[PDB]
Amino acid sequence: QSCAPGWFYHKSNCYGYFRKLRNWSDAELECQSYGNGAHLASILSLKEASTIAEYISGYQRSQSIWIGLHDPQKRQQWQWIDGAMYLYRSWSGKSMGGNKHCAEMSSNNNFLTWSSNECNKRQHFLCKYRP
Repeated sequence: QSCAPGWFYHKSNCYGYFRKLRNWSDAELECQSYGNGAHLASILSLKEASTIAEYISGYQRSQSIWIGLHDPQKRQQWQWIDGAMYLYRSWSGKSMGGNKHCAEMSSNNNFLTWSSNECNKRQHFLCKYRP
């Protein structure tokens, strides 16, 4: 039940991926359920995604993993749960589409490109926990 039994300690924090098909609504709720501030992978800069991606990259088996990226109230703005605000995101050779109600990585894109989808598509999801 602690952060170690089979759990991997990375970045001094505890995080783990789940290969279960769960909608973003049941996926995120399953995280904050710990009330420890647990939520879907949070990314404010490419530096963080660059290190975690090296682990979940999946170049040998890229799976559709969800992250903590969603739209506010249809204001055409992409923000994370904590309201994280990315400053000038990279955009070249890809298309966000609008992130609709929830954005995720399409398994068809080998470059792990992001894609907009409804928060009702049951798919894999990665969770994060703050120490």
